[PDB]
Amino acid sequence: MIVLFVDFDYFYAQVEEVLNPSLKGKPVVVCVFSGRFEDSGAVATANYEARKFGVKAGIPIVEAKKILPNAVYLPMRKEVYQQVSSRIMNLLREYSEKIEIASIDEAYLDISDKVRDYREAYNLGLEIKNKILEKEKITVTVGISKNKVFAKIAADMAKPNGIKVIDDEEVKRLIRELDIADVPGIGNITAEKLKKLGINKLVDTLSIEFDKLKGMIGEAKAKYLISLARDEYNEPIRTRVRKSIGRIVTMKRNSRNLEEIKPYLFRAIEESYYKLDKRIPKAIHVVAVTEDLDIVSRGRTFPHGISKETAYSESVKLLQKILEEDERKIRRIGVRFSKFI
DNA sequence: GGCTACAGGACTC
DNA sequence: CAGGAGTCCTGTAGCC
Ligand SMILES: Nc1ccn([C@@H]2CS[C@H](COP(=O)(O)OP(=O)(O)O)O2)c(=O)n1
Ligand SMILES: [Ca+2]
Ligand SMILES: [Ca+2]
Ligand SMILES: [Ca+2]
Repeated sequence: MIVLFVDFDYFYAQVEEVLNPSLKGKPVVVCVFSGRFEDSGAVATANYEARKFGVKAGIPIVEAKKILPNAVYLPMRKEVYQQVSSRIMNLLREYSEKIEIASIDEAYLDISDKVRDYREAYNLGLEIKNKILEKEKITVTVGISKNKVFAKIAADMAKPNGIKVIDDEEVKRLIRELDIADVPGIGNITAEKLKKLGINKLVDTLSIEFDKLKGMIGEAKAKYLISLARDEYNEPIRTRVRKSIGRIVTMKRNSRNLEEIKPYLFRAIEESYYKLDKRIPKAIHVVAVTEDLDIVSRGRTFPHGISKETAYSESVKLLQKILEEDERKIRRIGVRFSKFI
């Protein structure tokens, strides 16, 4: 198989520049303002000019400002970025019927039936890059390899505005050398453990006893790493169908008083229903982010679709459950709907 | 034993 | 000083 993965560069920030070219050359930080106080909130992303200096997704806005007080801080305008994203995805659809839209920012294309080899694949990549540039003036990075994992890794290595191929031989190389923490799906926790029995690289999962790997990280993850190490990983590029839709908001102050939380919970329900559009869910979960930043949830599944009215009453019951079984105070509250008809 | 629901864990962008 | 959205896996307990 030949997979070509596309990753839009610093997407949110770049869209902002496209819309306001004077931002070009400046550090731009896209933020999610929470409303608690002057600049409370976090960074969603930032462009290369801000990133070179340590401004990264997730850090507090206030901290980012300590680092770059004269950078341009803009509020996230997701609806805008989604519109630009949709237009770009449609352009990619022209290069292949088998396409997987992984997120607002990434897409995987199985171009096996399009090119006979990596030379042609690379050229196809150039072609896509230029098309996107000429139509939307957005730069992207292309990664090409035998499966999704290594195509993604390829682009991680080449961004921004790059393109890169990883042949069978580098796959083998990578398997020996590549930091196993740099493998998609391996986070700090998990990595700690694999760079905890000398597994420091993919190849190491092959020699370790299996029940050992699996005792640390679980069966699915071990299998996954092993399959990659054997260079036998294969996952089909398939149309992604949304499985849940929800909304979560940060409350002005923490609380565990029901009447004080309700308004937030209710607004989250309203916005969620809106996004549902024509989908009818049978399951509803109320999600709470506690004062220590821990996540708790309670859900219920019905044998029929959930009306907005049933959503309202059922959410209050689930929220009560949360409160009555966790003595912590809540900081963020939302709902997530799933199991669509 | 293995399938279901549910709740927590971990990861990704 | 810590926002928003979405996915997959796993432990536990009921049930066949
Ligand atoms: N913690 C995060 C991480 C990422 N994002 C969003 C999701 S889509 C948007 C894309 O930004 P970039 O292209 O700058 O991110 P990278 O592709 O470089 O990782 O980043 C976000 O909102 N919060
Ligand atoms: Ca990305
Ligand atoms: Ca990106
Ligand atoms: Ca990692």
